[PDB]
Amino acid sequence: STLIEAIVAREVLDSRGNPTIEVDVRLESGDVGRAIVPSGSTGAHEALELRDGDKSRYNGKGVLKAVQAVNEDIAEALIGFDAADQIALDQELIALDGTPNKSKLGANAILGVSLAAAKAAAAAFGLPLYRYLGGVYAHVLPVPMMNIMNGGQHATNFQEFMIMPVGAESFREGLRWGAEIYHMLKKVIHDRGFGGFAPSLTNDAPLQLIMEAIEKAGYRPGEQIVIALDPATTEIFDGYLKREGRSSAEMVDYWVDLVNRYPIISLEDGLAEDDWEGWALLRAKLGDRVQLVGDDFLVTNVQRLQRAIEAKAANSILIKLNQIGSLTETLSAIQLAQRGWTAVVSHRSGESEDVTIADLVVATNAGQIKTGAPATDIAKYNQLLRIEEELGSAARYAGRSAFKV
Amino acid sequence: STLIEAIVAREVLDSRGNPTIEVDVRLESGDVGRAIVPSGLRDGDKSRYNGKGVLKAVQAVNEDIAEALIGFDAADQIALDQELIALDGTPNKSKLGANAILGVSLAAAKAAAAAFGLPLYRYLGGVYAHVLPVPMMNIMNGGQHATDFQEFMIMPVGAESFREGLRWGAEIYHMLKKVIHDREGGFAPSLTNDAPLQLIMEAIEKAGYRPGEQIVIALDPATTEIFYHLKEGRSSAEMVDYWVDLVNRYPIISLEDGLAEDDWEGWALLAKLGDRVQLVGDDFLVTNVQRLQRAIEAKAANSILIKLNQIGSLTETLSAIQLAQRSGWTAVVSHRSGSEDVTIADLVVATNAGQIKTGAPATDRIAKYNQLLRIEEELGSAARYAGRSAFKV
Ligand SMILES: [Mg+2]
Ligand SMILES: [Mg+2]
Repeated sequence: STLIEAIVAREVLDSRGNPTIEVDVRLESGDVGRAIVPSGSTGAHEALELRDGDKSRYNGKGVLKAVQAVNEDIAEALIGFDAADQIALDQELIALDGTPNKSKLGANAILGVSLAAAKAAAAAFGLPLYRYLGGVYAHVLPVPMMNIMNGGQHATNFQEFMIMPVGAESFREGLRWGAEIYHMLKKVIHDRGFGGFAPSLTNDAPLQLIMEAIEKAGYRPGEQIVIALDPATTEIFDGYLKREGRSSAEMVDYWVDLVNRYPIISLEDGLAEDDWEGWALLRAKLGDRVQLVGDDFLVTNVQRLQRAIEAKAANSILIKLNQIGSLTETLSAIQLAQRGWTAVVSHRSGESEDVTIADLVVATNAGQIKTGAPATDIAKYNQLLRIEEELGSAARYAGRSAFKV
Repeated sequence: STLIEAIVAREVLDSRGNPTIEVDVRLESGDVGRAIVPSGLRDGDKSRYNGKGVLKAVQAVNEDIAEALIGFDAADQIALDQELIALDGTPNKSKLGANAILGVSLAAAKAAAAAFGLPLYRYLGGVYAHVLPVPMMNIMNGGQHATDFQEFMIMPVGAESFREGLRWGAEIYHMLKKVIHDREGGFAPSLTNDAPLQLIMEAIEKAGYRPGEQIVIALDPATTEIFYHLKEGRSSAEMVDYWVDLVNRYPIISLEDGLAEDDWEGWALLAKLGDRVQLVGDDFLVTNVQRLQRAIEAKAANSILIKLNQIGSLTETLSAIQLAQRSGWTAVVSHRSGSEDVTIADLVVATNAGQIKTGAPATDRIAKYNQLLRIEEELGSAARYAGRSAFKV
């Protein structure tokens, strides 16, 4: 009944218009689960996604080989397998591959089947995905990290500036607050002549505009709205700031200063990718009052995570599904971090209409989600609205409790 | 079994982050149909989303519509839609809201399709629904913010399938970015009015494609927004002779709102090109049956842009599509500024419409393209891409 009867994949497009894999898992019950994998990519020591390299189709970005790995290899191995056994399924996919970075079948083919199987099974038990995945205690709505301003790589003259509606009584209220501030920040930028807005800018100017946008929308900094930053220090690191004309210990000094002036609750990649020495020093200085998130620093790798847990290098990790390659290994990484860091479930640049991360964040009661501006790549914000509604009296918005501060 | 048991609405966000209505219809079979209907019933409460809230349309669904339709057979689309029209009792669906009526109308069709275990295009169109549309892919912009002409679209007419045609357009979209670098939706760089066309023509041949034979241009100059003052410096009969010149030099297959909202004399004059070009009425027809029938007898255009949200119901939309089609015109189904809903992909195949205007290949737009890919695959051998057969010349 929850036994797999068919596995089929197809080449669809992502939010950037690039090919991506969509997997359908059909059970003996008639239930079909469908998953779209965020694509992205021939580099780095992490789970690798299979791209075609046929330059006569989508400039080599095709995904027909990952499609073939699903339609032939995975289908032949997994037809008759019980889809309700998530862990066993995932270890059957990992073993069928045989490579430590999912390079033979593709991390995109493995994740697609892993996610589609979970959805098929959820629909067979007649359960929503968050409940099927996390059981009876899945009820916490995350505080979103809402992108309102861009920079660095996307600037003309620190990469991301986000707002977090901590003070909201529900996700529905929190989303509205953030949407109202986003719309107000458009006016604030326009009446000064300049996912989120990326204009020519000091490094203090974006924080000032955001403070004005929070205030003019009618919200209280600190109490209601807080700032989460992703300067992406790996992008500006041969030992570090062109916008300020200056050149690891001194970078910490800049962050302590800024955190004391602005209501910054979280800082992601505040120090570079392999600057393990500096990361530990940043925790001793800010860790007690600021969330320090490892993105390029931890690359959702459990070995790097355990090293940073032991070294006391951060207190939060950014979780990316496509970097791990299976649902079981993602849940394992979320749990490892949580048992006392925060796990921040994040979307990808090459995302889709697929809303799995909205259910995954509630299933694990993660407390925080990292999505873009409230402007469809939105579907995730709508899923969280549907989940909060469905949970009724049982729903709880994380709020301040989202933070291990 | 297909009898309605519950009708539920909620306020969600649209692709612009504006509140919109999402309606769920539940049948006695346990099947649920869900639809998102973006707005152009608006709240006007300034202490919520700066008055753009849709709580009143949500209340119209959860109370008025739910009480009146619980127990109604969802499989009877026409009767359900005339029950909605009668409950509202206003010519422009102003009591309950067009968004409230469309939401229930679409969600009821989806609930019923799922109860019969049928994909929406087959449930809506029957056994002959199989024609994949030629997309009007927006690759270049102008006019306003989100040259004098608002939209520049490519059409992969020469493709053997929708899958192939989608790849062509996507490749040309990416190639045009590399050409703009060497000088909402499509690229909008400030610029001669012939330059966008020459840039598009360069991107076509640089991607490895042939104009006319494989790729054709479709235009939405939206001349109604400039009423003709082409502030090129120029200042109706001349405008007609201007488009004649373009068609002669460039592979333009279609022209939308080539003349003003109410320039009926000129619309009927452009006889001048009606024979070699598709002339689309957007602001000129505003999807109204009364105005559409007027332009049919007048021979003022040979195509109508279909906006589901402007019509308000599924039955009235199919009615408007059929009227245009059976009078020799093409019906071009179009998107809106505001969601993840992919109904128009199933609606375009259900009616074998041959063309879709759903924007740049970049989730609100991509989701519709993905639905068309799933539809083509599901049809298998039965599928047919319209190609040149999409056009009435
Ligand atoms: Mg990051
Ligand atoms: Mg138009």
